[PDB]
Formats: sequence, C-alpha cells, structure tokens
Amino acid sequence: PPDVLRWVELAKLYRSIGEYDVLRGIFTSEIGTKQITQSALLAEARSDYSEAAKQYDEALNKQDWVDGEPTEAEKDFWELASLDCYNHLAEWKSLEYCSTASIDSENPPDLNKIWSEPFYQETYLPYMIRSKLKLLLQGEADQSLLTFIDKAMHGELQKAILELHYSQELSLLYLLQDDVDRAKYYIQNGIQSFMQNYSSIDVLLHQSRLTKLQSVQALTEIQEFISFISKQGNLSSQVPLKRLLNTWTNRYPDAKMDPMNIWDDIITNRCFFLSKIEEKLTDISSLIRSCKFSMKMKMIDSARKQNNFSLAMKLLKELHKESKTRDDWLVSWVQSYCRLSHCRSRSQGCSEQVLTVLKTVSLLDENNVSSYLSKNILAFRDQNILLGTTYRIIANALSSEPACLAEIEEDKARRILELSEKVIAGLYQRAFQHLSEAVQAAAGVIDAYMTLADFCDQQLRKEEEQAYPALVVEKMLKALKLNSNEARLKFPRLLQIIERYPEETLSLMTKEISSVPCWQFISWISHMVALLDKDQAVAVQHSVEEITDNYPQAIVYPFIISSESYSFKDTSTGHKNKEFVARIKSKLDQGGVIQDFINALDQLSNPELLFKDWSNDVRAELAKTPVNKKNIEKMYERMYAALGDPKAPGLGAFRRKFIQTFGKEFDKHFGKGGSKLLRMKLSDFNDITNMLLLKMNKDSKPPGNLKECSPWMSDFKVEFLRNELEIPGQYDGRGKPLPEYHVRIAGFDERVTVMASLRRPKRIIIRGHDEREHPFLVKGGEDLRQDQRVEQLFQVMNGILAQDSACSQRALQLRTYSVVPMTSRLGLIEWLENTVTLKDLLLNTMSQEEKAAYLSDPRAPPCEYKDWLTKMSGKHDVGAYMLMYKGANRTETVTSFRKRESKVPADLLKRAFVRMSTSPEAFLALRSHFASSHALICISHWILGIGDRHLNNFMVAMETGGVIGIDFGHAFGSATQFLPVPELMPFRLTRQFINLMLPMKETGLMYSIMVHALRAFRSDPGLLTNTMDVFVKEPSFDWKNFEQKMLKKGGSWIQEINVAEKNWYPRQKICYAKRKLAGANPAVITCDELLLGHEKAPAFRDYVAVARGSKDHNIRAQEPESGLSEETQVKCLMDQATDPNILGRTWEGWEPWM
Repeated sequence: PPDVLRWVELAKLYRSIGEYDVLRGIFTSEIGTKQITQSALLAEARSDYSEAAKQYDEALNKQDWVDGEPTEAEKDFWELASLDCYNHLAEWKSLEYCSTASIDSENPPDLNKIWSEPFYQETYLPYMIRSKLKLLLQGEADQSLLTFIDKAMHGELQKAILELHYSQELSLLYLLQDDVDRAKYYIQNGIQSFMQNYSSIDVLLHQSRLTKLQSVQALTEIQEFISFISKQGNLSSQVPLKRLLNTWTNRYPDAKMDPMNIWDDIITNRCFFLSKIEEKLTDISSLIRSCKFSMKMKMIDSARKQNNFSLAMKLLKELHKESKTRDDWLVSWVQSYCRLSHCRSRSQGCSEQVLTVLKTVSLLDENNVSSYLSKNILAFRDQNILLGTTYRIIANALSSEPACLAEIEEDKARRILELSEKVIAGLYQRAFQHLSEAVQAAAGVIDAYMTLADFCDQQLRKEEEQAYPALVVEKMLKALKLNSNEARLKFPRLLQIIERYPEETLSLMTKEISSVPCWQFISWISHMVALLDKDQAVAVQHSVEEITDNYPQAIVYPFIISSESYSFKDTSTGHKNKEFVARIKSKLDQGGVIQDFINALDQLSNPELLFKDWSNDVRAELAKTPVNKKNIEKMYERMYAALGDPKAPGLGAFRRKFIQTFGKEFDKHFGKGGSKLLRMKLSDFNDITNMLLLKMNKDSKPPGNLKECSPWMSDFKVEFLRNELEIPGQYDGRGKPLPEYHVRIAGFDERVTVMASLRRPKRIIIRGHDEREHPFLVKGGEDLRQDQRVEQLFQVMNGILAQDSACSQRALQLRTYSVVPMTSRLGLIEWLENTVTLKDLLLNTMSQEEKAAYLSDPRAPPCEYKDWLTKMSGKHDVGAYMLMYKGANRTETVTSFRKRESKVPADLLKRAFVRMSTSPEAFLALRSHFASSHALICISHWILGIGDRHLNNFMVAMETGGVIGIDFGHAFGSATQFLPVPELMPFRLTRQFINLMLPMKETGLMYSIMVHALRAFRSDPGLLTNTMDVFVKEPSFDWKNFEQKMLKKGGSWIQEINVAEKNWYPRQKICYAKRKLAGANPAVITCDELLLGHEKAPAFRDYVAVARGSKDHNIRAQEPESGLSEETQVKCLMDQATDPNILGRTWEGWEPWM
C-alpha cells in the first residue's frame, strides 16, 4: 500500500532519536487491527518487559486468526518488538536464536546471507553481533564469531560497515584474542567515531545527545584498561591494583537517570576487565571478589528503583550462590529481596498481595539468627523495620477487603492466621513490637523514627472512628531535631494532635520543642503566628521568641495580618497572651520602616475600585437586618483613613498624585458622606452611590504615569544600618539561612506599568543590592494567602515528581511563580520575562480578515452560541440554561457543535508554531515541549480538583514553549458545586490541542505523559494527603472569605444558596480527593459533587445524565465505579474532556470551541 510503509519509515526515524512514546503512538492506530498489539503495549508502556514478549512468542506461532489477516506490515514488527523487549532485559541467550533463525534453520551458515537484501542488513545484524558478544563475555569458548569476522574482513563492501560502525565490540574481541595493538587502533577509531558522530547532531535535539553521551564512560574504561595493562610500572606490587580498584568502585553511573542497558554495559565490562587483570599478573582475589559482589549488589539496588522488576528478579536468583561465606552478604541479600517484594507488591491485586509477601517469610527464620543480629544492632534495626512493614502490609491487605481473602489456599490461611478480627489486632501488635524495638535500638536511625511516625499516624486516622499520642510526638520531634525533608512537612500533624488531645501529653511537646533548631519552622510560621489568638498558644512561645530574636526579619509580614484580628481570653491565662503579643509587637517593628513600606505601597493602587469594594461590602453587610452593633462605625474608619481629607494622606501616609485629584475634588460630595454616611443605619438606597460611582469613572485619570504617585519609594537613599528592609519572599525552608546575603532593596525605577485585567494591577521595576533589576507585580485589594498555600502545594508536588525514575528521565517539572501577601489586600507576585497569555497567542496568530469575521460577525461562534441558546430555550440570558438542559436532546447539540466550530480556522496552533521557528530541526523540539508541559499541568490540575481553566489562565514562554498555570480561585472540588451553571470537564483539551499533533493520534504523547504522571503520584506515603488535609483544616475562608473573593471577580455569581453554604464541610473535600487519588471512576466523582451542591435543582437528572455517559459512544459509562487502573482513569478523562454532549452546553466565556 502507498500509505502504510510511510508509517513504517516514520517509525524507523523516530526509533533513533529516543522518543519512545510517539513511536508507540502509531503502533496502536496504523499498524493495528488486532488485540495482542494493545494487550502487549499496555505491558510495554509500563516498564514490564516480560509479559510484553511472553505474549509475542505466544503470538508468533498463531494458526487460525479468522477475522481477516495480519498484513505483512506487522508480522515483521512482532518479531522486531520481540527482539527489542528481549534486549531491554537480560535475555541474550533467547535473543540469538530468535534473531538469526528467520532466514533458514538447521543452525544456518550466517556468513554472507546477512550481507544480502538490505532489509537483512540493518535489522537482524546489530542484535546478532550484540547478543553473541554479550554471551561470549560471560566466559566460555563457543567459537562462532571470529570466523564470521575474518570472512567479513575481506573486501571493501563487507568491511566499510563492520569497521565503520561497531569497533567497540571488535576492540573487545581482539582484546579477547590478545592482539592489543590492533585493539588499540580499534578503540582509538572508536573514540574518533564518537567525536565525528556527536559533531553532526543538531544542538537543540536533546536526549539524542544524551543517548550518544552516555557511552563515553565505557569507552574510557576500555581506554584505561589498555593504558593500564601495557605499563610495566604496575607488575611489581599490589598498590596500583588497590588504587585502581578503589577508584573504580568509587565511580558509578547514577540510579534513577540511566536506562538499564548502560548499567549492563559498564558492569559486565568491569567484571571481565577485573578478571583479566587478576588472570595475567598473579589475600588479593578474595578482596577482588568482594568488590565484585558489592558492585553487583549496587546494580541490583539501582535496578529495583525503576520498576525494571524481572531483570531484578533474575539478578537476585543469579546472586544467591556467592552469598554464603560472609554473613552481611546474606543479610543484605534478604533485606534486598524483602524490599524488592515490597516495591513489587505496591501494584498487585489484593488477592495476590498477601501471597507475594507471605512467600517471603521462610528465609527470615533462616540463618543470620546465628549471632549476627547481635553483632550489629543496626542490622537488627533494619530487620525489625522490614518485618514490621511486612506485617503492616499483610494486615492492611485484608482489612481493606472485608474477609473474603481467606477463601482460597487454606494452608496459607492457616499460615497467616497461625501468626474473624482477632488476628488483625494480633498482627498489628506483632508489627508494633518490632517497630518499638527500633526507636530504642550516618542517619541510620531516622528511618527507625519515621516508620513509627507514619505507622502511628495511620493508626490514629484509623481511630477517627491506647497511648499512641504519647508516643508519636517525641519520636517525631527527636528526628525533626535532625535534618529531614520528610519531617519538615509533617509538623501540623503534631499541631493538630495536641489541639485535639490537650490532656494527652501537652508537656511532652513543650519539653521537646525547648531544644530544637529554631530555623526549621520558617516555612510553617503562618501556622504558628495565626495561633496566637486562640488557646494552646502556650506550648509554643519560646520558639516564636527565638525567631523574633535571631531572625527578626522573617516573621514580620505574617505577624501583621494575624494581628489584624485577635480577641483574647478574659481569664488571666489570656492576660499573659495579650502580654505576649504586646512584647513581640514592641520588640518587632522597632525600625518603623516596614509600616511606611506597606503604606506607600498601599498608596500605589487604584482606590477608585476600592470604593466599589467598599460599596459592595456595605450593601452586603447591612442589607439583612439592622441589628448589627457598631460594625458600620468600626469599618467606616478604614475608609476614612485612606480616603476623605487631603491631610490624612499627610498624617498616615504620603501625598498621593491620585489623592490630589480625588480627595480635593471630593468635598462637595463627601460633606454628604460626613452627614449621612457616618450615621446611616438604613441600607435601602445605594442608587445615589451608583450614580456618583458612574460619574467618577468618566473623568478620572488612571494614568499615574510615574513613580511619583508613591513618593516614599522614589527617593529611597539608604544611609547606614537602620536595620535594612531585606526584600520580601525569601526564607523558604531549606537549611540554615544566611541572613546577610539576600538582596537588600535599594532603589525603585521611575517606570510603572499597569496591567489590563479586571482589577488592573501594577508592575514595578525594583532594583538590587546585587545590581540586578527584579521586577514585581503589586496586587492591591485581594487576599493572597491561598496562592501562597498552593505554591507550597506545587512545591511538594514536584518534589514528589523527581524521585521516581520514569519522570526524572523525561524531566517533568511544574513552574512555580512566587507570591507573597505583605498585608491583607496587598500582595507582591513575581513577574515572568517575555511571556504571552494563551488567548493572545491564538488571537494574534490569525490574519486580519479571519480575526475580523471571528470577532465581529452575527453567526460568529460566540454570537451564534447565544443565538442558539435563545432559539433553543426561549429566553435570552442566564436563566435559559435550566430550560436548555432538560429541553434538548443529544443529536441536535452534537451536530450544532460541529456546525459552529467549523467556521473558525483550523491550523491555528500549527501556524503559531511555524510563524517563528525558521528551522524544521527546531519545530520538533519546540512542539514536543509544549505538548509535554501541557499534558503534565492538565493532569496536575485535577488531583486537587481545579476548574475554570479558560483562555487567560495558561501562559506560554516563547523561548522554549512551556505553559504555566496561574490564578487559582476554585481550589479544591468547588468549580461545579457553587457555580450556578456547572463545569464537568476535568481539564481543557479542546480542538486546537488536537489539531496540533495531527497526523499523530491523541494517544502518543499526551497519553503517556498523563499515565506516567498519575502513576508517579499515587504511590506516595500520603504527603499530598496530609498537606491537602492541613490546607483546608486551617480556617481562614470559612465560606466568608470564600464568598468575598467570589464576589470580587465580576462574573455571574451572587450567593443566595442557604443549603450549600451549610454544606461547606471540609471532611468531604478530603474524602473526594482521597477517592480520586486512591482510584475511582471520574464520572462517579463529578456526579457526586454535583449532587452535594445542586440538590433539588430542576434539571438535576439531566446533569447526572450528561455526566453519566451513553454506553454506546462514550467509554466513560461502560466502565465500573471503583478499583480501576491508571490507563482506564485517563481514558475516561480524555473521553470526558472531548465529548460534544458536554462541550456543547458549557459557559460561553469559557470558550469551548477555539
């Protein structure tokens, strides 16, 4: 065919530049039509290279296949994938016969036949010479190679390939036959081969250069063996031997970043080199064998981490025979096997998870009980840790699934219940004894503390429905006294166990928090200085005191906003708490420069919108019932401080260029304010305010035009040490902070830039003590604590995301812009250099006329959409959705959706990537980064369920093509609850993000990124679970700041609910996130969230019908409700994202089409 071998050659190209995902993107959509294809690629996409060839040898001998026939395009592909997925693991012996046994049989004369028919010359040859060399290097004779080598070394057309390419295999072969000089010439041609090959690759095609560069360690290891074997200065004694052995075992390839064949190359070459150098010149060899065993053991402990499991298992069964002389080898062998069983069992079913770790008991009542768990107490500790965690695994296995697990294999049921609920408590007790041995038995004890920590916290969150709270606190804090990233983020668990159990061991917390390094709390300080108002601000006083003594700069900005509200206790215990805030308030802010800093930054914003904020605040507050006492006269003082007379800027502030245009004009209307606004108590007629507010926007002058609107910062002139300012937004954990070295703010440029948004924030260009120019964006008027919280969330998120293998090898990270809330209604936020928002990219890409007909046209897809809302429902604004859901079928909406999206241009994102790249060597590495980053943030915006991802919340950076996420108002699962017209799509993957990657399918890259990300997420010990728990279990938005920040933005949402406002309940959002992280179908969660906030809504059954599926077209209904897997979860996601039953009826400003 003329349209299939093209895909064969495209796969042939993409196999060479790494890129092993868009390789598999076409082997499920062009070379297909079967089912063994998908059933093997699902076990090849995850690193499970055993079953994904065990169902290719169980498919090459197929007979019937009566549904048609596999063409000639995939019968070769099946054996080629069999070769590849035999090569990635240690199957060399079953590679040679399966390579050369496809031209003839009867042990064929493979001499010149492979030098014929060039399909027999690129594919079957390198695996043959590779496999035969790997099988020769183990040590045998087998004499199958040099005859073919010497026959092919005869003639130019049989030598100008076998000398061009390979030469390192040949260098090792001629080292095996002991002519070192031709081996010298060959390895030197190998070094020149790497140089000339490296020089011709382009400079931005990354990961191809890595696949080149990862071999020079093997090349130089051969070069060093040659340089070492020939010299006669090393034949005298054993010390250059000893030094070379130490500098070998010192160096290593790293774990978590090198694929397994490079580990194989270096390990086997080093073992053969070492055996040769002991074979020639002749305890010594016992020490040599000990270095051999330790190098092999490090190879196994690196190969465990990447889920490359079957290679690890056959390596373990390789490495048993040597492990009998020295007992530490046996104890390392058994802990390595128990840890391999542990890392395996985190993915099996509940039926086999008990079996797969019950089988590893009989080697633990084995020897090493003979006096070696007495010589080392540390090995006793590690044995205790692994056994207790194994008992915890078995007890946690069949406590999740009821009692049905002791139904099969009754000898094993007798085995487990030998050591029905009275065995669960016994196994938990047998776990707890072995863990309590550890905390009484560098940093080989932090693991022993931390296992008790997470075990006991799991037991108490089981006990939500035993003096463990006495045990957990000091056994956590005695290791937090040491450095630990896994204990820095586990502190608010102590802050909540002491609050909920104050009569349970309050003094223990005090007696341990007495001596602790007081700079390990600097990240958590808003969870301590917002605790001064309540009780239990008595166990934590001196740590706050020490921070305000030694580092009195890094507590200041969260002390202010928590001093903004503090009502103290009438009992005399409160009479030292108000004394405590008095003492710290006196001894801090002694410079008196922080307050003028904040005040001049307040005088920079636009107060014209602050009056709108004040009008909406009072018309929401006093419009219920006039029984609120004194609060109107308590909150008019805030308005009268900043606004009113032109001398209150003098006294509380500096003279503003805006107040000489605002307060000076407002006397003939603010006399009315001083008459009736100071004594209103009416709340019946704010039309008088609305008409003046309509006039105040016509003649105002928002061009502030300079820095002179804030005169304090323009003329800064630092003089000497008056306890200088120390720029906001440093001191984010991470070791002992050097105080003197942050950028002392020393100047403000007289250039300000407003931004065009709904609130119109301003951007300033502040200058450096290191003589840089740090820009920032002031954010006047809004609460910005939640954005600090979710940047902490993204920090722990892509701190998880870089310690597995399969995301570190592909370099997936989020991009965290920084944010800081100086005081309430005043935040600084980091600005990024030369970025463009997504709708601006997709909008300026077009020409003149297509943009003109998209914006200004009657049948244009916005205006056509509101016209379809009219002609479907009858009414002509919001309020027609409720009659639109029930009163419309499927087939009108789907076809009308296609009919409206056909009018826009098609190749918009591809013209945007081609209008600036100027090189098709750059188009590839500018497209792949866009797709990789957009896929990662579209799955990480969903675990903690965020909505509202419209066209101005993605920003692209036009030097690499990444995308970022900003502006999170609907943080947890709350987009669909409290909005009127809900949103049901888990992210945004619309038509343009599809027409970019054509002609590839949307299962090549945007699927493998999401799968690797989600499987990287849900195997953690619950760091995300605890942090998400703590973020909503700290009340700062208890529907009040939520509704305030909701009405801050101007959309269509005014509250009046009275049923969902009682249904806030942060024991529900953690439950739903723990479900959709623990495994749940993503149509169950969306209809559950729509049920809990839209009960008794009219078209509610329509909502659950559209979210429910169709069972004939949408896969998201044909799947179960629980116990799924990652690929099924993400297949439901990618169906629900693009399913025009859903995208047809959504919010018009969300822009579903473009």
